Amino acid sequence: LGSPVVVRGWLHKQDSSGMRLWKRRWFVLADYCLFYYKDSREEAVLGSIPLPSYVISPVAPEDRISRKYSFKAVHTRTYYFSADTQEDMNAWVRAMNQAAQVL
Repeated sequence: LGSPVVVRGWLHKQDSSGMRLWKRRWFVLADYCLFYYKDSREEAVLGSIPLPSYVISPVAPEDRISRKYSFKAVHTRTYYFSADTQEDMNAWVRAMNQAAQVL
């Protein structure tokens, strides 16, 4: 990966299907995209989310997420994310919106 990185670290990503369980992955925001890995070795990339035209917004009322410090990226498909702290949630939403918002 020769891209410059905006931010890295742990987030919980809710699964699409199954029991919709929250998984802890290592996330890298680089080149206007989220890359997720098992861990911080950032060796084998599990998934990719190109962020342009995705709206990242906290705590979707109807979406009834029980877990705290949770936010969502909607493909204006939606992904649900959760940080360990309020500070992290804010840093991530800023970062993702900067990448997403192409005016």
